[PDB]
Amino acid sequence: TNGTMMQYFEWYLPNDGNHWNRLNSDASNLKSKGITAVWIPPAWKGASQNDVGYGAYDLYDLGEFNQKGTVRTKYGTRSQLQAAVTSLKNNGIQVYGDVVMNHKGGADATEMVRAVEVNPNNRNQEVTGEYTIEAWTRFDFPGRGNTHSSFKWRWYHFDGVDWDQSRRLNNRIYKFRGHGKAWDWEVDTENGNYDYLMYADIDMDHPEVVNELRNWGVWYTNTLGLDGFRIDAVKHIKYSFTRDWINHVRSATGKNMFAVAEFWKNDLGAIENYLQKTNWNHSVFDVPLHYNLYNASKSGGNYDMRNIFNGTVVQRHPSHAVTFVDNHDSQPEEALESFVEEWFKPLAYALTLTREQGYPSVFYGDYYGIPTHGVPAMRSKIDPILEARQKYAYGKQNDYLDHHNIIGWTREGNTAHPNSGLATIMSDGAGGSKWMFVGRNKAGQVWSDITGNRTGTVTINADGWGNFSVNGGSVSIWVNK
Ligand SMILES: C[C@H]1O[C@H](O[C@H]2[C@H](O)[C@@H](O)[C@@H](O[C@H]3[C@H](O)[C@@H](O)[C@H](O)O[C@@H]3CO)O[C@@H]2CO)[C@H](O)[C@@H](O)[C@@H]1N[C@H]1C=C(CO)[C@@H](O[C@H]2O[C@H](CO)[C@@H](O[C@H]3O[C@H](CO)[C@@H](O[C@H]4O[C@H](CO)[C@@H](O[C@H]5O[C@H](C)[C@@H](N[C@H]6C=C(CO)[C@@H](O)[C@H](O)[C@H]6O)[C@H](O)[C@H]5O)[C@H](O)[C@H]4O)[C@H](O)[C@H]3O)[C@H](O)[C@H]2O)[C@H](O)[C@H]1O
Ligand SMILES: OC[C@H]1O[C@H](O[C@H]2[C@H](O)[C@@H](O)[C@@H](O)O[C@@H]2CO)[C@H](O)[C@@H](O)[C@@H]1O
Ligand SMILES: OC[C@H]1O[C@H](O[C@H]2[C@H](O)[C@@H](O)[C@@H](O)O[C@@H]2CO)[C@H](O)[C@@H](O)[C@@H]1O
Ligand SMILES: [Ca+2]
Ligand SMILES: [Ca+2]
Ligand SMILES: [Ca+2]
Ligand code: NA
Repeated sequence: TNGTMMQYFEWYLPNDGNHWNRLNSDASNLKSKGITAVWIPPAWKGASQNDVGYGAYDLYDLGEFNQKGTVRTKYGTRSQLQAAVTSLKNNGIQVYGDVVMNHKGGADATEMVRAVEVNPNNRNQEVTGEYTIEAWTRFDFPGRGNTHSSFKWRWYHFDGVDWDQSRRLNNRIYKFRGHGKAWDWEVDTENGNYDYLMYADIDMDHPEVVNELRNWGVWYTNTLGLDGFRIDAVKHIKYSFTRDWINHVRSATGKNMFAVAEFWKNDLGAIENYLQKTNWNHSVFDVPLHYNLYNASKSGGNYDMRNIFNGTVVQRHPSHAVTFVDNHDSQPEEALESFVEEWFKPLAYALTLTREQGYPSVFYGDYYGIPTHGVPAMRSKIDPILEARQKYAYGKQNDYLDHHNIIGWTREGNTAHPNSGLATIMSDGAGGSKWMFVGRNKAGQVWSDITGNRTGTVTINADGWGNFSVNGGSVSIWVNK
């Protein structure tokens, strides 16, 4: 019954065009381990073959056309992708496609555009008069032609860029001039107006653009048979646009598409604003939780575990939180590097997978490892936790986040799941024990640690209490197995 999604990719995967095939053959395995949904990497053609996909060139080229010097994307061909999706569907796994609508990179040609420079630290302040720049805003898709879509992009479909091919100046942000041209609103306010991020910034004020992206969303959904979306860089996209784009796609497909937005800011208030402005119609990644987990793993035991959920989305708005430990941006060497340390990682996964609130996600990089950066596969430590979530994490939850090192919580289980119920106990410091209530109906049961970290057993007393133990800097998940 408990759902668990998996980000099926990491930044440094090899550019071998065999990822779709890997996913294909891993389908049955994932389902057996408790994975119920998979978030696939960008499926379209990037600025180059080895682009992870965020340098989004052509959203209609899913590794089907000869563009950018390659037919396949970094992950494989459209055929292989569709074969992987079918495999997932046949194994009862939902498929969430990534969605990049903030910008377009790898333009086919440049155009002469009138623009003014703006202050990178306050995009609402123009710092130069108007003049002509050479911007990469033209997309004709020579390898695709009009297949799937005849829509062509020009400078007027964008709000600006950060590169003038005619002068090649650094640290500049250009806001295009013209009828109705201005940064979109509402967007995040860091830097005054955070509409601009990278590449050619799409203008959500243009009717042709809104119409086109909505039509693409429908095409994308119907073509692959997607069950949901992972929406990229939403704090840089007109809030109402994303809200209405999701509503449009759900309506046009007659499907209640799941959606998780990436609003990257360690600030609950900003995320709450985003949720209210989008009418709570979709979920968001719990970025604050990720930082709490990260900071805890870097505090050498001095983090106050009692506050592990303070300021998080899962604590405040559990129904709209997608909890994750790490991702492709937080992994080593990447843009948002803040990788949760290996010793703490099992605790982090226990914190997201065994509690009743939030929609947890497993990171491919953590599960299978990141060989390029020395990160070992941790599936051996994650699998026992996934099994705990699948079979035992059910029923009423009792919290015991009452100590700076040792915290824990129990689940009383429900009749819908046999022998369900559990007692998670962890310590970011010295080991110990904690008495916790698991339910009077469990009296006499002899519980054991599904993680295997502790080898003994814990007998629930006549009143439903068990004295659970945990080793130092570790987590134990006691269950009636
Ligand atoms: C990654 C993350 O970033 C953002 O997060 C911010 C955050 O907003 C900010 O607040 C802060 O975060 C703090 C929090 O607020 C705090 O609360 C917390 O406590 O601390 C935080 C840490 O400070 O900082 C964060 C990081 O900055 C954003 O909000 C997140 O959403 C975002 N994560 C998601 C979003 C992504 C965007 O899709 C995605 O990013 C990925 O992938 C990106 C794309 O690869 C990558 O971007 C980087 O690399 C780009 C490519 O190098 C670079 O682009 C520039 O350079 C290009 C040239 O290479 C330019 O292109 C143009 O010029 C070229 C020449 C043209 N090419 C021509 C020429 C040719 C030569 O002959 C031809 O061959 C070609 O065919 C032609 O086309 C091209 O067409 C032109 O367009 C381009 O204009 C330049 O912008 C980017 O600038 C650079 O950033 C990211 O690194 C990577 O992470 C995330 O993965 C996704 O999860
Ligand atoms: O004269 C150039 C012209 O460019 C833009 O007009 C675009 C318009 O935005 C598109 O929707 C489409 O209709 O193509 C037009 C160009 O033929 C500017 O918006 C406009 O102000 C400008 O005059
Ligand atoms: O739709 C407006 C709605 O917003 C709030 O309700 C949120 C709630 O705060 C979230 O935690 C979650 O439960 O989603 C709800 C929206 O479905 C307000 O609390 C509510 O009064 C208001 O109607
Ligand atoms: Ca605009
Ligand atoms: Ca934008
Ligand atoms: Ca501590
Ligand atoms: Na814009």
